[PDB]
Amino acid sequence: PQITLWKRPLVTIKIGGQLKEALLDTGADDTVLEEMNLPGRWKPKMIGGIGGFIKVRQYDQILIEICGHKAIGTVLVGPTPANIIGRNLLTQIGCTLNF
Amino acid sequence: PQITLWKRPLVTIKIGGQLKEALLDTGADDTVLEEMNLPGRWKPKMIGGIGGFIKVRQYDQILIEICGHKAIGTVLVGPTPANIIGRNLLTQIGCTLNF
Repeated sequence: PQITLWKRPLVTIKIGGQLKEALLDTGADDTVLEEMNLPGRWKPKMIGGIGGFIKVRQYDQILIEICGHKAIGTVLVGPTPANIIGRNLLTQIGCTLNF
Repeated sequence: PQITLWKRPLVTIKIGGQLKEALLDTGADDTVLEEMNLPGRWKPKMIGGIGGFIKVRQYDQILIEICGHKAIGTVLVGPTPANIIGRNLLTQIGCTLNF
């Protein structure tokens, strides 16, 4: 639905059968989740931002329910402080910015 | 107005009399701009994210026009890869998320 931004935009997500809290982030190209165990094969790949680069594992065709809406895409797993839902997934659930 | 997220949400901003490109980021609590010169006094303060922490300078009561909408608030200046418009300012222009 609609979400103001006075507080961190946190939502409930279901992935790999577990429930977690994730941040809807328009400033992230990709989706990166904390340490957890996922399906098939993966590859290295690195992501950057404020400070330095961190190593992540890339998983494709991963199902994920955000705030109750179905979606399938690429998910990254590495040493991140928080769960980040990027634009790759924010598009599937038709998430847009408005002002 | 409305903005999809298939591409990085970039907008035109006017601050300190100069024109710059900035990213509207719902995943950022604060607003951090690249190296530039601003008004009054400032203080250290540090911000974190993916990788490591970076040093920034804090400036308050700074005017800033985003996509053409007026706003005044705190702006950070440091070694950042991009210009980031955080929730402190995204609220003033009434920016919300929708899906």
